[PDB]
Amino acid sequence: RQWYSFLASSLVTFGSGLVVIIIYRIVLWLCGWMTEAKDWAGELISGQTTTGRILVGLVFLLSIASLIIYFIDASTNTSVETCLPWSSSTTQQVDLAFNVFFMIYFFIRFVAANDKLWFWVELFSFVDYFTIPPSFVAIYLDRNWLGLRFLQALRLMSIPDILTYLNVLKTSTLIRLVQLVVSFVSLWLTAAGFLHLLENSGDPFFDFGNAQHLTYWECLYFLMVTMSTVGFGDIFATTVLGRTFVVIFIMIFIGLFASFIPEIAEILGKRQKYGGSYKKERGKRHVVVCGYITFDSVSNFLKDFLHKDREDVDVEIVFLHKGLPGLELEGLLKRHFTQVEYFWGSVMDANDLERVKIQEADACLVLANKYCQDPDQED
Amino acid sequence: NVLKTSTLIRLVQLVVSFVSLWLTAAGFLHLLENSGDPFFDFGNAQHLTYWECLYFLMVTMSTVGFGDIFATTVLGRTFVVIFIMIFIGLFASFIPEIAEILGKRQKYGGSYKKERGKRHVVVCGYITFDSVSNFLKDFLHKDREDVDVEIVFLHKGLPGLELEGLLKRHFTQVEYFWGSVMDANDLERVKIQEADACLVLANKYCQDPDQEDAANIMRVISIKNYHSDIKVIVQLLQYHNKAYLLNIPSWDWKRGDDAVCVAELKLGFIAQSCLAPGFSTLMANLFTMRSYKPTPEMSQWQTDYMRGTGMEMYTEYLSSAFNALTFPEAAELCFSKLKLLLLAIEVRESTLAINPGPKVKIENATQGFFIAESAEEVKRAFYYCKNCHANVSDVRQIKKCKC
Ligand SMILES: [K+]
Repeated sequence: RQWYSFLASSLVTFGSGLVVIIIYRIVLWLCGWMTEAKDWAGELISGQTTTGRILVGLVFLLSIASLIIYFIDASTNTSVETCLPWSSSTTQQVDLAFNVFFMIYFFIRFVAANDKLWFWVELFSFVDYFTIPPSFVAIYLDRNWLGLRFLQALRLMSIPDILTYLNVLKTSTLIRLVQLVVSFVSLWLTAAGFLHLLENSGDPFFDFGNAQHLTYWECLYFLMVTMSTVGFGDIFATTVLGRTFVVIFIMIFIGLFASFIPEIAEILGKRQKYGGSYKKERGKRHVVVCGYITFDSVSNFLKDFLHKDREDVDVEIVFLHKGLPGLELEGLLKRHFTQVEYFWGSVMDANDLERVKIQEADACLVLANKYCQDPDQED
Repeated sequence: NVLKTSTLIRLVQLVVSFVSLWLTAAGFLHLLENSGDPFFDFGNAQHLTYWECLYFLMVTMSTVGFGDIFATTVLGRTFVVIFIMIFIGLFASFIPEIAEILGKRQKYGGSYKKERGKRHVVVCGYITFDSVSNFLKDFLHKDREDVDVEIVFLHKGLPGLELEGLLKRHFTQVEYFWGSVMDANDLERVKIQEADACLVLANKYCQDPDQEDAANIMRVISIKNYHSDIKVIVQLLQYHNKAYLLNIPSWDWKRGDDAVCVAELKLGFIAQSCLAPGFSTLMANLFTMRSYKPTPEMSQWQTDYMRGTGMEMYTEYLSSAFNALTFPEAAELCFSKLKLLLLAIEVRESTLAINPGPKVKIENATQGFFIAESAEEVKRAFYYCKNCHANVSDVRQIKKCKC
């Protein structure tokens, strides 16, 4: 019915701002407090001031809140355009409040930006043009359009920066993890929104006659079923715009999914198994063992050390070495689990010595790699 | 001759060969299904559009395989079998190779933009999260004066993730660029003619410090060749290398150029300890920014020692109230009234003098050298007034005098 008025609000706001920048650039080409404002705004969005850390916390929360409002509106609706007076639609009211906050944040970024022209073409500036002006048209008429609002899922891509500005991503692997997860999820969610718009709206060059009423969730499922190349065909696109989007999506997202899953599996596979600390039993003796620890040296040692013809002395053996134990050693450790323990670490670190409670060990044994390339270096 | 570059040649061969093969294969399948099987007298046929075939071949190249569309002529199905065997290898090699080529572009290209009258310092050589954090922790230290200098890193590598985080945290005043000071275009990119100074950093842990110092000499040669009047400060891992850069035609320590020879300094510091046992620790603490930060588990000697570490050396102009005192009275006055340890002065050419004897008068606008807990402390020596402040026993009250 009237959806093009919502779309036009984003285009006139984009275009008029771009024209104002271009004529100003040309006037200044043909022919202080500005810098103080830029620096202050820069410090603010960087979370360098405490009010900046507050603003960053609000950008983080209100992105998620807006996205949930989009999921609600996308889930509990039929036609993409929908007639409804604004005073009755509670989600459309809190959506306006969030769009006002994001408009203020957009101008704060604009002040902070070093080039205004490139800033007017940065991805989040498009998210803002395609969301805030439509949210005002949604007051000026007794109706709404579930149009480009799905682009709110891209605001999640700010989260790794926020969790850097709030200095909580302290470690390189954890930084890489949160970039991977958030970029993958935000791309998957936004792509599902775009396909949901295309199929429910139908082909414009067939006067919207060719259309298909998917839920957002069916699109979200279907994009996972295609990213993975599983391809059931229980759900499939049938608008020409839908099918052309699926072709583009396949070319892009197979590379994403097929690189993302292994890199997540490597990162979640990296955690050390034999962490933790030894627990001291009541009056029971233990001997710490370190240096060249291997299935060979440990079996040669334990065969004599735990030999059945010794007296029944209740000493526990506590290995301490930097490596992950090899499978033959893991078997040997499980066979002797009652009285033998292993820990990742080195006797060169006072924390690892505390982990094995070496102050309360009966003795410590240091073993040499007899077959090393330089016995002076090994000693 | 427009494909001027090997990667761009490879890109256009990949894209065009893939697209032309995909389009022509879609045409062949479109012919087969719409024509039907000839050995069934064309009775078995299926009216696909070209676009449905084009879509269906992408859905099969990718192995997605919906089965919303599928071939049903025997010639169609046999063509789909051949197409699968051929084009899975094409698609599965094409997509990664495009992703590598489009992934190759340099992030930190472009050029620094000079703000109105704002100072910047170019930094180059061994740039890493370690060396940059060790540097910036002292260089941007909160206990320094609020000086608006911007730091502009210039190095060949892409920055590691920890460094990208550090650069984003300091985004307001720290910048990074891909390049090398060995190239006059990169020196222009960072506008080094208009930089306040340039710092050259050494990899202290390199496999040959003679080779690392040779590389750093080159740099200084390249920087000075591009513009002679840049203040250059260079780190040297060896003393014997210094003599080479002393021979550079526009190297000028009277102009403020300098070499931080860590070997010369190290051995000087520990040699003074042979004259006065703990002096290397006394002196090393004066030359690093360090805040005093007690915690109640510290022993007496630790709380004392750490108060000592809370010092740095600072420089400030003496107020006119010091004029024509001897250095002895100026030191007595600083210590007793201002709670400042004056130890040396700039004497008019002009030269530094340490603890100079009674014969040396203080003169107007003498720079003094002080030990103190902050730059905020030494200010008292600039504001002091021999009428207006002479009995201000609450020393923190000293400010701009009426007298
Ligand atoms: K499949």
